[PDB]
Amino acid sequence: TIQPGTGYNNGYFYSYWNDGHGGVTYTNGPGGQFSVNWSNSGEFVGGKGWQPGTKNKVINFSGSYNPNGNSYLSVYGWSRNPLIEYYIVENFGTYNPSTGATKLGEVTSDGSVYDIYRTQRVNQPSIIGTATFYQYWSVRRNHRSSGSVNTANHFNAWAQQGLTLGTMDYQIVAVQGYFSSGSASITVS
Repeated sequence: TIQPGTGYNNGYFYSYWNDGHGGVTYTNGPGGQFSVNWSNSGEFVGGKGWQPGTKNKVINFSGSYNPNGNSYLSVYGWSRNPLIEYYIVENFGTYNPSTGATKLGEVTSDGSVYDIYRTQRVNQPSIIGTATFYQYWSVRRNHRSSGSVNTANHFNAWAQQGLTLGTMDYQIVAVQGYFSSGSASITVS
């Protein structure tokens, strides 16, 4: 494993964060590759991409994703002003992160319909400190662990629905886990 933090590896921004519980390891490989292995973890997020992201990036990902419990595989990032945490979810484990969330529409992109949702985090950690902020979700109906995400299709559909993004902060393909197990090996470009 590498130490939790952010930086650059083989030309790609990476972020790896965990809550200190144990049970997760993250490694950076050649090019845009990263791996994650976890067993009875706590909370974590790790992956590779860009800092800052853009609003018209076509992100390509490929590999394997084998969750055993609660985990997501997504294009994941933040905006500032307004502060937003966003996800384009290509696959997940035992929990669909949109469960119980208000549906804000649909968008068709890259071979599947996605359902769009907004949720809110109240006094939770963020890139600027503890804050209350919205989360935007596009959840792919047809699950996969390789493909291409035309981010503009999502960001445009979100804007159409009133879900405004500010200036982009980081933008990665990420494996997120919440007290689960699994393995993943993903290459980004």
